Amino acid sequence: AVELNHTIVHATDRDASARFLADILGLAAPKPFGPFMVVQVDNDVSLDFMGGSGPVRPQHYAFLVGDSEFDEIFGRIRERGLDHWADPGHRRPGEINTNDGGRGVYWSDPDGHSLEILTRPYGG
Amino acid sequence: MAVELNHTIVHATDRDASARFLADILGLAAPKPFGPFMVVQVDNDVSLDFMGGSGPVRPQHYAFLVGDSEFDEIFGRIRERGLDHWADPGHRRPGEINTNDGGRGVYWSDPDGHSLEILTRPYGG
Ligand SMILES: [Fe+2]
Ligand SMILES: [Fe+2]
Repeated sequence: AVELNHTIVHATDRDASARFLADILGLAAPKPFGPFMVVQVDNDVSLDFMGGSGPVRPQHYAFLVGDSEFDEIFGRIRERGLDHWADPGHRRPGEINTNDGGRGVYWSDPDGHSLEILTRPYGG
Repeated sequence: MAVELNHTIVHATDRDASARFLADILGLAAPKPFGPFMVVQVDNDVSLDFMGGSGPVRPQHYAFLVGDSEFDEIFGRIRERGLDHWADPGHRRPGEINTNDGGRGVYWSDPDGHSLEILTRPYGG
């Protein structure tokens, strides 16, 4: 009976970064809550975007998506012209990985947060 | 929607001590090594990958929804370790809990200063 419920994502432009993630992932538009702009995903966790007082240090947020959703999100990445890579080290641009019997790709948010989607989880 | 948060990296100086600290206090299974990370798993299919070698860590915030009984057990372990704790994210109200959303909640800090929090009733859901 222990779940991760939310975490804060620091941003330069709080509203733009929240809209960016929700748009690319195909989620509902974010909602204001306290000082945050909240992006909700399906396993009962939300990402609370907060505006930046200081240097934004990039974090890593990876999402398990359906096979069809993978194609749609990948299409939006190319549609916006976002650089992307097969690997967390960004040594293989313009490729996807096929780790763990699934498919996965990495890209960056407006502040350089490392974003990643995958279709089959490690282990599970 | 078919979109879930699957994992995120938790930066630490001492990867293993930070991982053991979170799993022990939260009452989770012992962490597992995965590449350079020590992974802590929670029940809604998200894993927290702790990585070592981050100098001064930039504090992040991780809040956990727990059952009513688990709240008492996790709060009991916080008190038993003698950890400072607060009702509010601003750490202005020490040694008390909040009752946000009709529930119960408390804040504390991990070995590197990450803002940790448990709550029993979420807004909306
Ligand atoms: Fe990842
Ligand atoms: Fe919180």
